Amino acid sequence: YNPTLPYKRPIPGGLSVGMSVYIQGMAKENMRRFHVNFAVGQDDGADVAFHFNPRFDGWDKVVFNTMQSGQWGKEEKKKSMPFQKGKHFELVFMVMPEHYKVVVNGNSFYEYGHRLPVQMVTHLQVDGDLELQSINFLGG
Amino acid sequence: YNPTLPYKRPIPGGLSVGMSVYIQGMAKENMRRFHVNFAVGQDDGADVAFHFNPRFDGWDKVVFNTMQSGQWGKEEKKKSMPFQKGKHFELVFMVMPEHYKVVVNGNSFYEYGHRLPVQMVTHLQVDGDLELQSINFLGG
Amino acid sequence: YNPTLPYKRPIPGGLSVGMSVYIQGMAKENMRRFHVNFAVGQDDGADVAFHFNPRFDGWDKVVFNTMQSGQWGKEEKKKSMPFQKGKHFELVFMVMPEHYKVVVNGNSFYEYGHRLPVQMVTHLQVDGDLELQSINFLGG
Amino acid sequence: YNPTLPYKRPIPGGLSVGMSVYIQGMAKENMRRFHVNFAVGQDDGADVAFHFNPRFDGWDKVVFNTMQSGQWGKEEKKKSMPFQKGKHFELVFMVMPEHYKVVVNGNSFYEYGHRLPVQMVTHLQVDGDLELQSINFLGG
Ligand SMILES: OC[C@H]1O[C@@H](O[C@H]2[C@H](O)[C@@H](O)[C@@H](O)O[C@@H]2CO)[C@H](O)[C@@H](O)[C@H]1O
Ligand SMILES: OC[C@H]1O[C@@H](O[C@H]2[C@H](O)[C@@H](O)[C@@H](O)O[C@@H]2CO)[C@H](O)[C@@H](O)[C@H]1O
Ligand SMILES: OC[C@H]1O[C@@H](O[C@H]2[C@H](O)[C@@H](O)[C@@H](O)O[C@@H]2CO)[C@H](O)[C@@H](O)[C@H]1O
Ligand SMILES: OC[C@H]1O[C@@H](O[C@H]2[C@H](O)[C@@H](O)[C@@H](O)O[C@@H]2CO)[C@H](O)[C@@H](O)[C@H]1O
Ligand code: NA
Repeated sequence: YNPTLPYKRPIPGGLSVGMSVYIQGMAKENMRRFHVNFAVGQDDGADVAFHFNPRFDGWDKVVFNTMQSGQWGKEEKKKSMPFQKGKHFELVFMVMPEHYKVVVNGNSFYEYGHRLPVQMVTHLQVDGDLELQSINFLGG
Repeated sequence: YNPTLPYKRPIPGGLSVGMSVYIQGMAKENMRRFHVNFAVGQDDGADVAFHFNPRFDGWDKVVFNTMQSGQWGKEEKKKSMPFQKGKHFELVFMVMPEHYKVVVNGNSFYEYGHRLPVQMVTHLQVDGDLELQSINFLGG
Repeated sequence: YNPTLPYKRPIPGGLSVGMSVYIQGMAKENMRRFHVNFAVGQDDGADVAFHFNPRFDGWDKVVFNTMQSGQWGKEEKKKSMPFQKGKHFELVFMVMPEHYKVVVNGNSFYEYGHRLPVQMVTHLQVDGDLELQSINFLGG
Repeated sequence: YNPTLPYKRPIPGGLSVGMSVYIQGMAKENMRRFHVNFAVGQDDGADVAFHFNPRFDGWDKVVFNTMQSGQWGKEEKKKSMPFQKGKHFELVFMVMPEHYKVVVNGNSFYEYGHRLPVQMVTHLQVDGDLELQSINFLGG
């Protein structure tokens, strides 16, 4: 009865500053990558205020970006991998006035400055090499 | 049917922290400069909480300033030009507690610390060497 | 009909984050010092969340402090004097989540981190070598 | 009639950004340590968004941590002791968007970045080598 992928669901009330999203799943044993998108609308090539994108590669890293008017911006990356193949994780996004704060398994991970206004984000999209267990929205 | 210049319109409800303004237009092919003012009232020499002022010069740059009791303060500038002559742009201002954040074509550009209280800004004024397409206020 | 000194008046609704105070007066020609206190209650030795205290001395400076349970804390100071003897000034305090931001004559001056919760401040007290013209509270 | 220890009480309305907690007690003469927990629920091994934990040791210090899904995260510490054995103290926590700000006896002490969303904290727990006099919640 776990959510199938791709997961795409509205954020109840829309995204607003002060909200958090909290995200339990498992990285697949053979994971290459997955993403979570804070999306502007329901369409499938919707703009994305915040794309959070762990990648196992040469350098295991997380990539962060925004898609606006259909175009990816300047990638930010952190060359650190807080997920592990085959392991359960807890992934939390907190929406602060200046940034999304990302916390993985209780460990602060990254702060991504807003590039598109928070109150454009209406949907959460999740897909890739993971199994999704729960998604809960808080404070909205 | 595009807006004529100078454009001067009230911000619905007044400016408040958490609001954004999003601004589509085109830099003219022969642009020297333009500005967007976050203005205190409707009069034509009203104070300006935030003047955003791209200038092609020797050094292509953006100038940022505040006019208070009729006098320009200390200019801030960034010696980088995110607009291009003859090209369409997307210009976003996000009103955070400490600053206006400016994002141009999806690329974070500048943070201008507040010098006059946000809740004095009642009007948006736009003028100069641009063609204006849309202005949308969000979160207010 | 200008306000007499010491000036002590309630802040309508109490102080809250997002509020500003804006303060027109004149430094006296023979000014040594003055202060503005964000006070906890109406009594005369009330605690003070934020004491803003320009001083002409050897080093012309502004002193910033908090009085809690009747005791002054660690002074902060900036060795710069934005007022001038005999001159009119505009003094603005903006209450942000992390600090009071002080702006004098349109020029950002200082950010004083909160030491006592903002929602303890109920009164504004002003006294010293100045003539007071106007005090206006915004956003509360 | 002072509160007995361990003290565990709900935060009226739940914790929210903008709230403060203010905490008068006395360090015991023979204090080794005490803590204040911002807890997620009433159970006794509840998760803890913020554990504030002064310790007299070799190095007198304060330890700060989060317990999530039953596990302590990466300790932060400050090798400074703002309490003193046998002395009364005033301990204030201010909940800002990015961090808890800790102020002890009027002196700013530490800012602890949020690791679990504020709006998960429902209870305050206090225990250890102290005598507790008052706990007051503000702005909620
Ligand atoms: O930036 C987020 C997107 O990256 C896209 O891939 C990039 C790649 O990371 C970069 O190195 C370069 O090769 O350009 C590619 C296309 O922009 C992914 O295709 C996309 O899914 C996002 O992860
Ligand atoms: O600071 C914003 C205003 O600048 C004014 O021009 C300045 C100029 O930039 C500066 O170098 C100096 O020469 O003083 C001028 C007058 O203050 C513009 O006239 C005004 O429109 C704003 O852009
Ligand atoms: O810190 C704000 C208060 O300062 C007091 O004076 C201080 C003085 O600045 C310091 O150098 C030292 O001498 O201790 C004095 C007493 O704490 C003023 O008396 C008071 O009005 C505030 O300005
Ligand atoms: O981090 C907060 C908790 O610390 C626990 O003790 C730690 C200790 O500080 C550390 O040095 C190491 O030895 O691991 C211990 C167990 O995680 C306390 O037991 C606990 O009460 C908290 O203070
Ligand atoms: Na902030």
